[PDB]
Amino acid sequence: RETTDEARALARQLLEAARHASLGTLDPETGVPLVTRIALQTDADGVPLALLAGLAAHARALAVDPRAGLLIAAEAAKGDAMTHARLSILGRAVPAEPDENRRARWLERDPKAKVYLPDFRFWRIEPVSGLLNAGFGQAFKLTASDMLK
Amino acid sequence: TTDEARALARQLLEAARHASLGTLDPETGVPLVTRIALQTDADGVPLALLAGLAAHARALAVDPRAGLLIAAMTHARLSILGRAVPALDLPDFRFWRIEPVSGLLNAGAFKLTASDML
Repeated sequence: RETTDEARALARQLLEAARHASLGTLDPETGVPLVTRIALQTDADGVPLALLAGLAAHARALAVDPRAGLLIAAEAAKGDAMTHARLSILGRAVPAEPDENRRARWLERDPKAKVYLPDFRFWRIEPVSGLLNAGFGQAFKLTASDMLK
Repeated sequence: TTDEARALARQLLEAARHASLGTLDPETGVPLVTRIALQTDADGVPLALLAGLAAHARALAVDPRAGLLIAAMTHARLSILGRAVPALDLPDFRFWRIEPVSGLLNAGAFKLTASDML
C-alpha cells in the first residue's frame, strides 16, 4: 500500500514504454464513462499525450468536459492479463500546442502512426492522481509528482 | 447498422476474459479506468468478478454507472455504456452484471442498442 521509490519507477517506466491506452471520458448525454482505445505517449516533461480524431465520441466528450481517465498496461507482457503491471491515472485533458518536435518524437516511437498524421489532434492529460497495480498484492496510490520524475 | 456488426459485437462479448472497466471517482467525478475479469452471464450480459475493497467496486457502490472496453488500433473493439448491479474461490470478491444501455463498435464506427449486443 505504502508508495516506495520502486513503485514510482515502475509507474514512470510504464509511461515511457506506453504507445496505446484505454481512455475514460464522460458521455455528455448520460454522464456514464465511455472507455475507448487511443494512441498515447508522453511528451518531453513525461506528461501523458493522447492523439485523438478531433470529432470522434471521446474527443467530443473531452471538448464538453475535460475530466479524463487513462489505463496504461505493459503491451509486451505475456500470460494472464490480470498479472500484467498497469497504471490508472485520473487527469484533466488540455489541447496541446502546435510543435514540430512533438510531431516527430511521436513517429520515432510509433511508426504505424503516420496513417493518423488531417482531423487529428494532440491532448495533454495532466495527472491529479494514480493507482499502480504491479500484477500481484496491493496497489500503490500515486501523486502527480510520483508519475512524472 | 447490420447483422455482421451485431454478430461481431457478440463475438467480442463471447470469449472475452478481461476488459477495461470505467467507473466514476466519487471525490472528483473523473472516470477511473482499471482492468477486470469479465465474462458473459447465461443470457450474454457482461458479468464482472470484482474485489469488494478495490477502488472500482467502492465507486460502483456510490454510483453504478459503468463503461466497458472489450478488445493495437486495427483491433475490432466494443465500448458499452451501462449500469452495474450486484449478483479462485476467495470470499470478499463479488459478481456484478453491467447492464447495457448503448454501445459503440469499432471494426476498421457503429452505434448499437442493448439488444444488438445480446
